[PDB]
Amino acid sequence: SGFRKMAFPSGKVEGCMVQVTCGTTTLNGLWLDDVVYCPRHVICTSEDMLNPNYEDLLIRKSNHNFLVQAGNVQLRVIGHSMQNCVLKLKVDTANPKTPKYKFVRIQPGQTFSVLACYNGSPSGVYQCAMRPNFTIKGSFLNGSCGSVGFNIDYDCVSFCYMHHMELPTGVHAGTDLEGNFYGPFVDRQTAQAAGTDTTITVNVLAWLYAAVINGDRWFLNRFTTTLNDFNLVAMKYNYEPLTQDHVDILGPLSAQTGIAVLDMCASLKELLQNGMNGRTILGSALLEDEFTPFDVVRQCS
Amino acid sequence: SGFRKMAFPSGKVEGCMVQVTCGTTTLNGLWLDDVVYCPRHVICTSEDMLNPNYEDLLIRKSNHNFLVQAGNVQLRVIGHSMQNCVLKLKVDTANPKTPKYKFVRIQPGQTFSVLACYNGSPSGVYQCAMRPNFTIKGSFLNGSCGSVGFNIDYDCVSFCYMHHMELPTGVHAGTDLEGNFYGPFVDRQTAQAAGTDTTITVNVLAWLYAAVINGDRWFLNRFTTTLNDFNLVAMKYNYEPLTQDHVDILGPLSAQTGIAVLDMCASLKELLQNGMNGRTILGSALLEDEFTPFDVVRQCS
Ligand SMILES: *[C@H](O)[C@H](C[C@@H]1CCNC1=O)NC(=O)[C@H](CC1CCCCC1)NC(=O)OCc1ccccc1
Ligand SMILES: *[C@H](O)[C@H](C[C@@H]1CCNC1=O)NC(=O)[C@H](CC1CCCCC1)NC(=O)OCc1ccccc1
Repeated sequence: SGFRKMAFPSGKVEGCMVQVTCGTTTLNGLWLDDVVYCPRHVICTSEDMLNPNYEDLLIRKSNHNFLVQAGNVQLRVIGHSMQNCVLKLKVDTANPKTPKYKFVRIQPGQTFSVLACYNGSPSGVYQCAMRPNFTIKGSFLNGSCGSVGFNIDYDCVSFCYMHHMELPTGVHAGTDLEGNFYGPFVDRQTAQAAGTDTTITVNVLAWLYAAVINGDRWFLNRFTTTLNDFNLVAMKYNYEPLTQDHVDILGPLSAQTGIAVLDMCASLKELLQNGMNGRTILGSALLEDEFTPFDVVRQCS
Repeated sequence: SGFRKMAFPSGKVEGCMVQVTCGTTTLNGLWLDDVVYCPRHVICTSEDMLNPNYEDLLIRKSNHNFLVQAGNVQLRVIGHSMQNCVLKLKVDTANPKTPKYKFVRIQPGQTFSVLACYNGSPSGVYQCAMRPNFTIKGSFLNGSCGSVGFNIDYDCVSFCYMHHMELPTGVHAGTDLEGNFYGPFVDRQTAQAAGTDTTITVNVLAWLYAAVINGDRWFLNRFTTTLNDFNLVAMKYNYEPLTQDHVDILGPLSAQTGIAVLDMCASLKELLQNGMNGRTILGSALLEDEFTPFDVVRQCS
């Protein structure tokens, strides 16, 4: 028993992290087979990053402008190219630690593990959710760019996030591994800000099911609402509408606890209106929305 | 910026996890050089574990009663022995992934990362504190025994916890890697319960410093208390007394924020007496005590 915020074991991804240096800038790259993936803003000069033209900047580079270090051994770049906001560096050595992997673009509300790295060296691992406003609430310092987020599915590593920048509110923005930003953000230093967030309803409900599986029942009641009357409550408290798809995704947890989804919704409704009154749920005094139904199943059985 | 509950990267420890089978019981072992470490209760029968005599049980075993699998390749045991509550299995193959490592017995209040495993295979990683009552609030299912807790210090893995059992309140108890239980617990199925806990004061204060470094200042005030008058408040709210040693450990964080420890204590005092009034600190609506001063420094610079 017990319920903790859990990341995937990071070993398979640790073997892929390298350091990429271009001129004065250093950040992390992902070394998969004979290609290194990293943010394209590594080729930005400190002056020409208010509005850079990346196709010109890259045409003016050559393979010897890029220094790649796997551990201590230097990697020689034999080709370079750009795909959206990621730079791709062909190296002469295939990574012998390359796992089975996929590139996946995730939906808001999904979670992943982040392996924060500095200078090619993994520093720590933690779990993150893609917020509805396409930011993540990470923990990233200077030099963390190129750190990746990932999920694991029977030794296949699904990479889904590469880190590029911090927004003014302290939250973070980046791309999928094919270089497309999540959300409306762009890789130039301008006035882009995170939009207003909403709470991921299906995750809050999954977390309430984890609380039930772990013995916290004080918030249950006998009431049952309908979908339509619940979503009116969600709108008032800035929660994502509950869809039929979400109800069905919650099925296994509903079956394991014997509490129907719409029964669990009438408990959430009471919590939103009356608060917790000094009680906690799974060690928290607020409603938590960064556990997917999948995360709950994986940890509660 | 940002502050997240962060585990150490688990790769160095993943390469050490094996599966140990004795009769009908299966749990995880730690394969370091040519020795496998696991809980000694793996040799317990389901009937003779209300009060077992482990020296007799082990005398009645032979090397072929133990099955060790590293991945898929079976390991042959060429020796066995017992040290306190851990079993040690000599195998004929040294682990070629053996990192630089130490065995360390930690103090309450210290944190470590837990690599939860089932059947020798790492499942997830999370951070834990040794509570003052020598339990940990983990997340462990059947078959998790032998999962280890560890810290990393420049590629030297310091193992400090091996998992043995769940207590009635859902918290967890285990040993150091030399087989000595943390706390008063013993490895037989009896009526042992966790004692009353206390909050780790020095950690709460480190977490308040992390909040300041990250822009949460609404709880600061101009008051400054003394050590003696603070510890009277700690006693009333079930907090560990603040020692002079703790004050000095908080020095670097005090220096980085320019807020003296005894200044930060007068903010904690106000929070304990008046609560948060619907505000949060680093995304939490209660005071958090599972970040050491070291964890804060490592993540805030
Ligand atoms: C890459 O390593 C950093 C990571 C940032 C710095 C602190 N926390 C992070 O997540 N990325 C950058 O510094 C960005 C570089 C720009 C990105 C757009 C194209 C040109 C280059 N800038 C950035 O994140 O700006 C905000 C910021 C906040 C706090 C400290 C520094 C910068
Ligand atoms: C080993 O893999 C398990 C891990 C436990 C089970 C669920 N969560 C855990 O942390 N350990 C055990 O099952 C213990 C075995 C005993 C330990 C004392 C010596 C004889 C063998 N027992 C145990 O933890 O009992 C409590 C319990 C709670 C919930 C489910 C099962 C057991």
